[PDB]
Amino acid sequence: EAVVISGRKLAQQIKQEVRQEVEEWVASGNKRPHLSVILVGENPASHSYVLNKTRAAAVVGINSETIMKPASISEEELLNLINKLNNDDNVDGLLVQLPLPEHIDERRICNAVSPDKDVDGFHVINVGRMCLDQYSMLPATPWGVWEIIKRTGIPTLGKNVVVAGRSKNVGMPIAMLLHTDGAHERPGGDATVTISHRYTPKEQLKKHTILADIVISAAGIPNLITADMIKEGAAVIDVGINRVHDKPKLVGDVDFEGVRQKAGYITPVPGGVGPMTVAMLMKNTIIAAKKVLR
Amino acid sequence: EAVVISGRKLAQQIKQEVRQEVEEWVASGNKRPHLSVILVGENPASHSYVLNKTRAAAVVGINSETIMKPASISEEELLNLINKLNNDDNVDGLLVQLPLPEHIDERRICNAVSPDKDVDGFHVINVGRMCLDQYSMLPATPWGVWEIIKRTGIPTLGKNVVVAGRSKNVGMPIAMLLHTDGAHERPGGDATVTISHRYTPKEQLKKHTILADIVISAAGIPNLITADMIKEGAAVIDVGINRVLVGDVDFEGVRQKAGYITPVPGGVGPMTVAMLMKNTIIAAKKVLR
Ligand SMILES: O=C(c1ccc2c(c1)CS(=O)(=O)N2)N1CCc2[nH]c(-c3ccccc3)nc(=O)c2C1
Ligand SMILES: O=C(c1ccc2c(c1)CS(=O)(=O)N2)N1CCc2[nH]c(-c3ccccc3)nc(=O)c2C1
Repeated sequence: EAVVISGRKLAQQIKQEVRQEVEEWVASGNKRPHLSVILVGENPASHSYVLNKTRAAAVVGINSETIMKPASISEEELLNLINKLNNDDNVDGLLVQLPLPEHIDERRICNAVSPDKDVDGFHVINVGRMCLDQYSMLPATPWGVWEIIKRTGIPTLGKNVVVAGRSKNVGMPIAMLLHTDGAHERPGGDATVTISHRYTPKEQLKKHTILADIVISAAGIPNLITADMIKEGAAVIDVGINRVHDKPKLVGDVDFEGVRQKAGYITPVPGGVGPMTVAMLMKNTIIAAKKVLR
Repeated sequence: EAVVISGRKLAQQIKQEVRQEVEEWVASGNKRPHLSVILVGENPASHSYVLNKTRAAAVVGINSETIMKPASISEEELLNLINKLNNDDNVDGLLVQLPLPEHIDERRICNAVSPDKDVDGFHVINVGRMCLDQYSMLPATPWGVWEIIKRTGIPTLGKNVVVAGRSKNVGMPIAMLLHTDGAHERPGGDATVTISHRYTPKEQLKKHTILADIVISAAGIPNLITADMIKEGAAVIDVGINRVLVGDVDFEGVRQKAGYITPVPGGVGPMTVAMLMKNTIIAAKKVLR
């Protein structure tokens, strides 16, 4: 059957690296790295997610704090907090949990965060830089995905890859990473990439997946990817994080049970990509702390 | 056989639209738009392209000066020159012709042009905005390809598109425009897009192209696309400009299988220049920032 890849395990490794790198940075007598998180309102998943990131920083020896605010808050307000933090030399990374309330403009918030602290890599300059294959604060989930692939020894160069979904902070950067030149400042995957989305016809999607050596799903649609869609031996990465009921639980976009018996590798949900996301956040924070980039 | 779309005719159309918009704009009492072009060294094609640009400016009533310089220029000189132009409130759009000499950092330059006068759309902020589907100054060849498609009337939503090439200023932006959400600030094609490049083996190219409702070729390789690669009836867009000058496609042959096709010369090339005029008037109007 399919090698199942543990994102839980892989992420724990990665955090171990980070722990050490931070240990080193402090023992050379640099300041201990500080991550600030802003959380607005009360989405319960959102809470869970900050909790995750607060733990991770604890584990790897990074100082954390979560500044909570009521959904009641205004855009101008939020910008002032963000402005406080950009100037607090104690804060190395600054991250704004999403989504924000509809009366706050996400893009403007994202570009408020100083790019040098932008551990989410959602600032316009980081996006620009990533799209031009330059060094940048890479976004965590796409970077996670790439780490899964690169650490499992799965090749990409020359290979056919489909990414379903095209969100600006997951699908598009994944596709950007995977298709680009291995030779540029920020190496990419040199794969041949297909972007699918909410207006791909299921038959046309399937027609592309069937040719795919790697299928990467970030649609947020259960049972989107079924074993009849997948070539034999293929690697299947599940970025989906879908909340259904059967008691209330969580699934990917892959038919795990089906696909597992056709695929050469697969990631579980839970315990695949989610934790890899939190791991790369820790990577970006140490990087931010070392003032490496701009 | 296959309808040959006239790049020349469409570029005429767009140029006419810009001429009118410029006249109204001047007639309302605004400054007549000015575009400066920096030329460096003495590349034959560079010189020809710069002239193609200033020609189109005059045709649509935009003022232009093509400032031509020696390869031997220092990079810091150039940055100082650009800062002049960035600062001259008389310049609305400034574009640096490429390629520059191996001794100068394109990226440092491209990023030195004011985003607000960056008619080529190659400033990192313009690339960023574009990749986030925000309003932005679109790069001209990508926007040209798109206009050719929207104008000819070829649907894109749901459809299957393939793009050969991933250059940061042609192929990648094309692939960006075509796959993204029609609903966004800067709408996109809502197509299903495949990006191929130099590590795509012909086997794989063909395996994708044949399912392609629209194939867009921007690889810079004679004859790359042959009619067995194409699905009969499909739209084929030849963004190639290669000095043997012909395209990336096989014209005569492909022409019989394809539903639509674009020549070379007389295809995308002239459109690229048209869209630059569109961008210069947008610049002059200071809509964006
Ligand atoms: O913190 C986690 C996390 C950790 C572990 C884990 C999961 C998620 C799902 S799991 O596979 O059960 N295990 N994440 C990954 C998913 C995730 N997704 C979003 C989010 C919000 C809106 C839109 C798209 C993504 N914001 C976030 O901040 C996070 C953080
Ligand atoms: O100036 C033209 C142009 C206009 C019309 C036209 C052709 C070319 C070939 S044609 O079909 O004979 N008609 N272009 C389009 C191609 C083009 N290509 C490059 C360029 C820059 C660096 C490297 C390679 C090409 N720089 C440019 O600035 C332009 C502007």
